[PDB]
Amino acid sequence: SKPFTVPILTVEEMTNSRFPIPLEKLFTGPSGAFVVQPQNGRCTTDGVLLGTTQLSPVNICTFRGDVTHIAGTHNYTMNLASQNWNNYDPTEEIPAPLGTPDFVGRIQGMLTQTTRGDGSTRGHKATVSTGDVHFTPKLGSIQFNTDTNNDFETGQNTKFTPVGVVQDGNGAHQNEPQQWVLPSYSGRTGHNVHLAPAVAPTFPGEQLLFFRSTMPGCSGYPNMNLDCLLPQEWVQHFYQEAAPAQSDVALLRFVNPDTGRVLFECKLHKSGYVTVAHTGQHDLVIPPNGYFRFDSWVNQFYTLAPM
Amino acid sequence: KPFTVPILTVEEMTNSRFPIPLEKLFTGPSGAFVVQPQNGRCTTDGVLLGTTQLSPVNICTFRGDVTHIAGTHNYTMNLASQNWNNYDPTEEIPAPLGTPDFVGRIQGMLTQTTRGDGSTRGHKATVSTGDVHFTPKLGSIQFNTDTNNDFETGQNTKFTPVGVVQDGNGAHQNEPQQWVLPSYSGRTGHNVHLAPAVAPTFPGEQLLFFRSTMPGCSGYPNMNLDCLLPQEWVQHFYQEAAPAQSDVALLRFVNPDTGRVLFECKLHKSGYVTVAHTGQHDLVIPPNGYFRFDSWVNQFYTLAPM
Repeated sequence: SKPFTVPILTVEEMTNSRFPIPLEKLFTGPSGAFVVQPQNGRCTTDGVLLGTTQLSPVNICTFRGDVTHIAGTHNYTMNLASQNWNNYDPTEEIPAPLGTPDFVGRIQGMLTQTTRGDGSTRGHKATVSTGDVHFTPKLGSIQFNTDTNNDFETGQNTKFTPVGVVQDGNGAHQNEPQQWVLPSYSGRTGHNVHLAPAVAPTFPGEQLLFFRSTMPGCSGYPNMNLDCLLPQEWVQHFYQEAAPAQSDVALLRFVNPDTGRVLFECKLHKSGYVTVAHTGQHDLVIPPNGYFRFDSWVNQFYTLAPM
Repeated sequence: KPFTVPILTVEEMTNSRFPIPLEKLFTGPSGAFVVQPQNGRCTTDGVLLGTTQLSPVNICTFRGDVTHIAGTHNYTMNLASQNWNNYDPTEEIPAPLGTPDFVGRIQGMLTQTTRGDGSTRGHKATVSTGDVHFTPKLGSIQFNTDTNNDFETGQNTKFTPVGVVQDGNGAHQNEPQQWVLPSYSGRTGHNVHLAPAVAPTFPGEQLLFFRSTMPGCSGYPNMNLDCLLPQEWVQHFYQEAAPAQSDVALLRFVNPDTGRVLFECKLHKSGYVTVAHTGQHDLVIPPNGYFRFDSWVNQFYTLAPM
C-alpha cells in the first residue's frame, strides 16, 4: 500500500482553504458552543473531496456567470455558470457550487466583465451578502451590491474576485462575518443538504487544531479570523496521492528542522481534520521553519502527548 | 528519488504569473520577443528562480504601509515582506517575491486595518508597473486609488490584484505587454538576479505555454497570460526536490480514459516546456488529460511531432 504523507511545507508557506489568502498561524480552542461544519477545506486523507471543496486556492469564493441589473438599485443578479463557463449543474449531490463561501458575511471584491464582440472591459467594486435572501448559489443565482446602475451588460461573461470582508450597522464590533455559520445555500426557506459532516473532538482532553488566517477587512470592524481544518495544500496533496488509510487516525509530529526535535504531536483523522491534547484557547508558538511529519497510523485508543 | 510531475489536469491548475486558473495549452513562435518571465520559474529539482514563490494567492500582491501624495488620489507604498517582516532589498532576487513580471496597469483593491482598534477600509486601486515610480526592488511603489484621504499612515496595507486595464485611446490590446519586464529599480538601476531568458534552439521546437485569460477592468486590454510552469508544478518540484538525471525530462500528455498518448514534450531542467510544432496552435485536449513523466533523455532526443 502506498505510504501516506503530508506536505513538508511550513505553515506560512501554505494557504487557507476557506478564502484565497495565506495561512498565518496555528490555533486551538474549545468548540463545543458552535457547529464546526465548514464545506471548503474538506478532504479525506485518502483524497476524497467533501462538501464544496475543490483544488484551486484562487477559485475559493469566486463566482462566474452573466448579470442582470435590478431596476431602481445598484444591485445585479448573477446567473451562475461553472468555473470553466459550462452550465452550472445544480443536480450534483453537493451543497452548492464548488468554492462557494461557507460562512455568513459580506464579502467585498470586484466584478469584472468582458464584451465578447470587441473585447471591451469594465470592473466595479461589489459586495455579496451570503446571509441575505438572494444568496441562493445552490439554485444557481446570487445578488451583488455595486457602485454602478448601468455599466454592466447582459449576456456577457462576468467574474467576481473576492478581496475581503465588511462590517457595518448598529451591531457590536466583530459581529460579522460569522465563520461557523453556513449560508443557507438555497435561500431563506431552504435547507442545506449533502454537507460534509460537522467535526468535534471525541477523545478526552482533545481540541480541534485550526489553521488560521486573518481576512482582509474592507470596511467597519469585521471579525477577520478565519479558521480552516486543512491547509489547501494538504487537500491538493491527499487528492493526488490517494494513499490508503491504514487506520482512522494518522499520528503527525510537528518538527523543528534546526534541531530535529518534536515540538508537539497531533491526530490527523482519516475524515480530514486535526486534534491536539489541550484545554483552552491558545495561539501556538512555533518556529517559522517548523513542519508536519506523518509518523504512523494509530488506533482509536491512542492518547496524545499534551501539546 | 524518482522525478514526477503532478497528475492534475490543466483546468485543475493555476497560472504562476497571476492568481487565476489555467484554461488551455498554447504553442507559438517566440523569436520576435524576449521570454523572460520571473514568476513561475523553478528548476525540476526544486530551486525557485526570479521572483517566484510558493503561494498562488500571493502572486501580484503587495504588502506594506502607505503615504498619501497630497493633492492627488495617489499613494506611495513602502513595501514589507509577505509575512509583514521588514523587506530586505539586498536579498538575491530581482524584486520582492510575487512582484508582477510584466509591464501594464494592474487593478485591484487596497485594504487596510488600523492596528489599534481593528477599523478597516478598502478602495479600488491600480498600479502601473511601467511608471518611473514603480521601484519594488527599492521597496517603493505607487498606486492610483479612488480615495484622497481615507488610508492612514503606519498601518498594514495590502494590494489584492483583480485584473488589467488599457487606455481605450490608442491601439486595442496594446497593453499589458506580458513579455516586457518592469524595471524593478526604476531609473535608479538595472534589473538583477533575473531568471534567464528562454529560447528553444532544438530544430522544429516551440515553447509550450500554460495559458489563462486575465480579467479586464477597463478599456481593451490584451488579456492573454502565458506561464512556463503551472504554479502547482513549482510547488511540486520545490517539495519533491528530485535530482535531475539529465537536462531534459520527457513528458507524455495522456488521456486516462483511453490510456492513449496525445502528445509528448520536453520539460527542461531549468524549468520550461517545449513541443515539436511550428506555428500558433491551441492544443485540443481531453478535459481529464494530464502530464506524465516517462524518462530522462539527452540533448539529442527528437520529440514525436505534436
